[PDB]
Amino acid sequence: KDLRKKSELQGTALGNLKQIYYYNEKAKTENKESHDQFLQHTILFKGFFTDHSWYNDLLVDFDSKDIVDKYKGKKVDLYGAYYGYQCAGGTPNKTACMYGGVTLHDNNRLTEEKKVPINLWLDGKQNTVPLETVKTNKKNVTVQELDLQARRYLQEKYNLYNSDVFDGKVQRGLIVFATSTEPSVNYDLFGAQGQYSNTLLRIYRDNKTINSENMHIDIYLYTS
Ligand SMILES: [Zn+2]
Repeated sequence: KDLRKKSELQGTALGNLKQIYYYNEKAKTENKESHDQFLQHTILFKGFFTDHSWYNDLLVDFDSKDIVDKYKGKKVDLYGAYYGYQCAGGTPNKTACMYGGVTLHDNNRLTEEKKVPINLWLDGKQNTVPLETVKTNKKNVTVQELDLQARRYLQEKYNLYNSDVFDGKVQRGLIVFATSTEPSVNYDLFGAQGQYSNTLLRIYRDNKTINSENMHIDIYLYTS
C-alpha cells in the first residue's frame, strides 16, 4: 500500500473531487490551433467555447515552456477538466483554465474506438468492469482523458468521493495506467493536493501521454 487515507482529506477537498470527477462537464474538442499565450508555460485558446454561458476562452497550463513549444501553432485535440476559480488570462471574467490535456491532432485517429481493459480489486477480491467503461479514439492519449473516465465509474459504482455518511466505503485507492512500452503511471486516488480545482487538477499539468494500443488500467480499492 502506503497510500493516503480519505480521512486525511479535509472539508471541501472531498466535495470538490466529486465535483471534478462526477458533476462537472469536460472540455473535449478536435482540431484546434493556437500560438497565443498568457504566461510562457501556457497556451491561450481564444473563443474556445461557443455555447458556454459563463465562458469564452480556455487557458491551458503546461509544466514548462518546452512542452508549450511542442503544441504552439500546431493542430491539436483537447480532452480535460477545466475550472473557473482563480483562473485568468484571456477575456476578463470569461476565461476557464485547464492543466494539460492536449495531444497533437495529425495522425492520432484510430480506425476504431479502443476499449481500455480495466482490472479492479476491492479488498483483494477481483470485480468485473465492463469494457465500454474507459474508451478512446487516440493512439497517443493523455492519462487525463483516461483517468476522468475511470474515476467517474468509481464514483457511480463505489461512491468513491462520497463522505462515509453517504455510503462512501472506500478509504484508500490506487489507479495504475500500465503500458507495455514504458514505465507505469499511477495515481493515489486520495492523493490530490489542496482543496480547490486549481490545485487538485495540477496532477495533469505534465500532460503525460501514453500509447493506448495494447495497455490496461489496474485499480486497487481498500475499505480500511
Ligand atoms: Zn496490470
